[PDB]
Amino acid sequence: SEVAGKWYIVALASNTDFFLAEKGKMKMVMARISFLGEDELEVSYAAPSPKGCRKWETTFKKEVYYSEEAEKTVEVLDTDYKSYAVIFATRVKDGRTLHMMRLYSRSREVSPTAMAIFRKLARERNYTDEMVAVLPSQAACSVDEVLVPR
Repeated sequence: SEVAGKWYIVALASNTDFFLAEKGKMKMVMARISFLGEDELEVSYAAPSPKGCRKWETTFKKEVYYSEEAEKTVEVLDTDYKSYAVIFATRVKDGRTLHMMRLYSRSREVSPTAMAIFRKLARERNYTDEMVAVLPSQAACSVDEVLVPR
């Protein structure tokens, strides 16, 4: 329950050439998590790009959650439900299975502890150090405020 609200995605791990070639351009992603009932959550994201701030939402349904839109499965590998979480994502895009690990943090300044667990679990899936991006902060791209109709 404590997981609602504002998070940052502060590190990534993957082995694609696309990620490998562009990880140096990547910036911290702002997220907001909102629950519907017991099994469903919607994540709202905001990330810079060379085409401008990109804003989008994904809805996941149940520590494995699934989005049919994005053909995306997410597993929570570790979390204190308060400060950080390590998420492993698997997506199917045009026949192709893509994987990425992400580190969520409540603070844009990631704790040593959280980073250490992320790097440990990354290394267990044979991500190298060249395959981990610690994302520079960005202040120009935010999730929107929520308006709740009366």
